[PDB]
Amino acid sequence: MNAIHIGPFSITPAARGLHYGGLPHHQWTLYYGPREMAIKTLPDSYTSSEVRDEFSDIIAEFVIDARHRYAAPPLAWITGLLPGEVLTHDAEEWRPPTSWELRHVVGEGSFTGVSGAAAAALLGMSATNFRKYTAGDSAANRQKISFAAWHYLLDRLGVKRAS
Amino acid sequence: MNAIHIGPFSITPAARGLHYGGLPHHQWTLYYGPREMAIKTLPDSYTSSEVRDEFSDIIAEFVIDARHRYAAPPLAWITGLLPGEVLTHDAEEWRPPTSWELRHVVGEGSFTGVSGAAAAALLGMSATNFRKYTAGDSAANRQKISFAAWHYLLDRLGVKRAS
Repeated sequence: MNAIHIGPFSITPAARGLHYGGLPHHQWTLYYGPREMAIKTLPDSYTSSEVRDEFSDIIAEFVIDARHRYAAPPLAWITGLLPGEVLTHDAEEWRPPTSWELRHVVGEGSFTGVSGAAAAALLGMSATNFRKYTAGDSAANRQKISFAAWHYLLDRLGVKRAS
Repeated sequence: MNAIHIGPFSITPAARGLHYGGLPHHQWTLYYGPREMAIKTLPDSYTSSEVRDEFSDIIAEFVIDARHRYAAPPLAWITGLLPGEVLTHDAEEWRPPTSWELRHVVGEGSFTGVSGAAAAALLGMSATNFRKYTAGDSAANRQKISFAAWHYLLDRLGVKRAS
């Protein structure tokens, strides 16, 4: 496979390839989480960066539509895509973000463009310690960001004021 | 002794008492950290709350003078009393606040009036865990608040915007 992950978006190749014009091909699907966004059949000689370029315009259109739909700090529209329980200031009913929810706001392909190391620096923590927030393959056994650090990070990123 | 601590202020009794009007007396000194603020000789039958009431007006005058001198969030003037290294957003040159600096902003006698348990709730942590930030008698071996939690707390208290 070797799926391509661009923030909260993913591009996945089909299990079984195809053949077109005497060359191997593959059907790639672009998803926003579970939501199927687009499909394109592309040659096998394509680098992953070439596939990312192929789907970048659909991603940018997603961003434009979300900016208009969820119109405050400059990136407040991102809060329209996050569940209320990760945004609430009631710590008793708050829950930490999932990896996908975090990748909405951290990562070069995130909607903020801020890398993991830069976000770690914004929180005063090492990049290796911040990497744990998206590490592993177990949601339940994955390091969770703290309430205070999450809301502080959302303030520093211009997504939601801590107020 | 049994000194009285009111946020960053302390009232200390003299080692050797005195006698006035056939009754035991003690000379109490009110300090703001190391700064001697006032002296009053008061009877031994005074409760600690009575001594606190005796010095409360001088404390309130301190607050008025600081509010005027360090005039933004409503309690921004408190930042005039805190060293720059605990206020800086450069995590590489930041240092955590001391217990005294923390008691500027947390505690019923602090300049915010917000209790330790309420501040803990503002940070999403238990009161017992927050108590560790002012526990013990060793500055070096005292639990330190994190960069993100400290700046988030200062934002939630109305002392300094996280921006």
